[PDB]
Amino acid sequence: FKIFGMPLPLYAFALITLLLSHFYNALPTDIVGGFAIMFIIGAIFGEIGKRLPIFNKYIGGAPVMIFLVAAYFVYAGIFTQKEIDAISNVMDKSNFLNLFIAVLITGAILSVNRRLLLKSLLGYIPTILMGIVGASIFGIAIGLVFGIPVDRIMMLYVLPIMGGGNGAGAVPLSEIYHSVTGRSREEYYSTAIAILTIANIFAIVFAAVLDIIGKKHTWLSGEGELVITHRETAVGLVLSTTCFLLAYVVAKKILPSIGGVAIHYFAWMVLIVAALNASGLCSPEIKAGAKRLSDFFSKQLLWVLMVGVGVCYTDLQEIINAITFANVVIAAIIVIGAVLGAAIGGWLMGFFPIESAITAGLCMANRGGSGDLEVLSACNRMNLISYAQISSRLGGGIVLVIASIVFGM
Amino acid sequence: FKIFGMPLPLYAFALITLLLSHFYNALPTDIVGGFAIMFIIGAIFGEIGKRLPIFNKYIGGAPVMIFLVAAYFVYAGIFTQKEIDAISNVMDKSNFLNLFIAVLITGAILSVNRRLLLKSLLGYIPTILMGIVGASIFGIAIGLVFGIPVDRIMMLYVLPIMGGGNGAGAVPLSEIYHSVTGRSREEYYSTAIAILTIANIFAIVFAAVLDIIGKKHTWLSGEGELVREKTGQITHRETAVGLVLSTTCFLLAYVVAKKILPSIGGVAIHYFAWMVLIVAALNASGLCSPEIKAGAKRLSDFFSKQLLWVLMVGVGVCYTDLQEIINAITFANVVIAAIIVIGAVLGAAIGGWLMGFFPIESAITAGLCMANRGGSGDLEVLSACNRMNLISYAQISSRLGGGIVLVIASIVFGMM
Ligand SMILES: OC[C@H]1O[C@@H](O)[C@H](O)[C@@H](O)[C@@H]1O
Ligand SMILES: OC[C@H]1O[C@@H](O)[C@H](O)[C@@H](O)[C@@H]1O
Repeated sequence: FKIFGMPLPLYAFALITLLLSHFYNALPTDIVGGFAIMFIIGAIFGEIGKRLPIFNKYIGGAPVMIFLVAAYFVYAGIFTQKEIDAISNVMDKSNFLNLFIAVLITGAILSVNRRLLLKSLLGYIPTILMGIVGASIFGIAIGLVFGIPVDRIMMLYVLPIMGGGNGAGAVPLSEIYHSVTGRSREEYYSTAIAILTIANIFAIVFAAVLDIIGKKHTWLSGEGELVITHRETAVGLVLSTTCFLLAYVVAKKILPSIGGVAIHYFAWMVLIVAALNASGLCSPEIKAGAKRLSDFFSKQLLWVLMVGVGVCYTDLQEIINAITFANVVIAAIIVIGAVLGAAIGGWLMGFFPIESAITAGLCMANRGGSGDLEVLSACNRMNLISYAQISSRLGGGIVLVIASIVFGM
Repeated sequence: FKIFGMPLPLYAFALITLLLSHFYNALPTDIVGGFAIMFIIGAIFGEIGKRLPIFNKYIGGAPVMIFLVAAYFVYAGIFTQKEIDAISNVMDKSNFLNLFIAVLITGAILSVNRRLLLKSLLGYIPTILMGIVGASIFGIAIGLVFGIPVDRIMMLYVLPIMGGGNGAGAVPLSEIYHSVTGRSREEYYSTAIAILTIANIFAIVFAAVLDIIGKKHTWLSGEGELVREKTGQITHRETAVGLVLSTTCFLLAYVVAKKILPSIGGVAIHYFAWMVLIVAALNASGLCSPEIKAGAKRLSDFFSKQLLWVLMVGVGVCYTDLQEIINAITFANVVIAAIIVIGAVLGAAIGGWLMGFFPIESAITAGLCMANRGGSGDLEVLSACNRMNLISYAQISSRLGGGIVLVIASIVFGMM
């Protein structure tokens, strides 16, 4: 048998090396050192989670293993500080996370027809709002079951969960909280960041549950649907970065906010890439290159990404500081409110309920971009990255406008 | 026609974006921001270097353009501080340079037969020594033509040039200078780092000259070769496993050169040198199936053919301070340095010819790759003669051959 397309004997060589670097405490805190550890660790736990009987269900087993396992390694101090640093240097300083998402978006968007583009976006945004309504309705419902005043349910539970994640919700929602109340950002942030991560774990769990239910009741699922020389693949990489650059320059210095909403650079990228598709500036050869590149990331490096995601974007200590029976239940139900909210809305709009609940439901309640990858990898619908981003970025910018209003009153 | 396989209209989109990021001064100082700029800049100047007859000869011209051009952009302050930072963050903090070399080495070594491995290394090291001798003989010869005492020619000119580059020569040769003399490291380093970079530019130039001469006089050249069962399939997995092996092998080598076997004897073995022995061992062990062994090759191709232009943009930024060069571009140093390089060329040419290697390739691997700025240099040189597949050999000289210069140094320095 083979591991991660590596035969056992060979994997041993690497697994041995990992441990030599580990116990000798010798590791370069850079790309090389990072991918080295991440590839090996991800490989084993990927396979393990790929074949755990109960633990591996559908396709959403493999990644969730690496993801959760990696977090347990940080919390239990299993990683050394240099190892955490190496991985962190790849995910943040070097910023592999964005690149990864950037590659995906480009590859996913450049593969579809131009005619089909504008058809979706018009019916999608309403679905997102439908999800929020359900997220609020259920939250308040269960909230009063816990004897918790409505305002808090919206300010400390609903809004932050549906928020566009750490940078997009906790970073700015604490800012709006301080601007309107005057109370410390920390007071809010700490509670928000903690609870949103709880829900993020539920989102990833229900993503696999809807997968099972989707393949059990085909009528609800769309089965992954809502509605060449290297040079070609290399050009895909160029377009992935260059498109992200443009979007960045737009959200920072040109068109940071269209109106009362602040448009996150990833949201612009979607409109930039989509525009680039419709412009047909990219030949079908190149448009494939972007697809093929996207595959390489989503199929080879997905395990690696999870090792990084389970390290940086999952502080298990802060979760524990808020894992009172109350928060665990309240948070979960809010997520289910989002599921049913986006399911109903999408069904009415013409989308498949299962995919609608993931893209316009779970992808809202998750920890934004890091979250989307965590969720989408759990339902094996990684090809919906583009949609997931709309909710986390644009749909996140929506939560802010709503937040100011609710916070104000 | 197409700028880096991109039609002119599309390239415009990117080239426009680059300039928007530039003038608005908005750029993420990370991988994404880096590759974005590097890909675009490299693309145009890559094409341009090749297009001009005088500017480019054969396939040699493309990289040297990006390389030199990129340095001129830093010196002339054409790049913004954030842009230099972005590129620097990719090359150093993120350490793309090593990865790149790591991928190459792995792909090059895992492609050859196991029987053929040990045949070369035994005849190579002597050739390196032959190159040094010629590098010293010529240096002293021209040195006395400039009325410069021999000791200095060896301490401030020869040794540092042949040194294993910045980290390997200037960083440690100034250390040996201070241990034996007692005089400041700066005094040495500043002069050494300056002059070695001068020679590094000559090395890259003669690499293309030997290319022309090699294809003009085929008898001297091996056409990419120093020395005179079947893949069934390729999977990304297979290519992906190549990437794993590239990193995991570098890790092991690193753990060996730091905590296990830093120095075999009087020589300190740089981690890259170990990697060569680790990968070579891994080949002979056959732990990797031919499918995987190809994956490493294919991965190597992707870097050496797609990302080579990108690398140069980074190499021309970080590892080429044009201001310190100017601080030592006296007619004297320019000439003395150049001739030392030519001494290395002829030294490694003669030696290799006697050992059984092709003179042209021998002069590049055991000659110019010694006098260059180590690893950054090898890539600069090997891309100039289009013999990128000799990375493995170039590394032996820059790392192991560099560890040799140190032992020699302590003796010469001690002698005073
Ligand atoms: O739903 C239409 C299309 O949208 C794209 O963004 C996704 O990448 C495809 O999987 C999907 O077919
Ligand atoms: O010279 C023998 C072989 O050495 C390897 O390291 C190179 O990658 C090959 O190009 C060459 O054929």
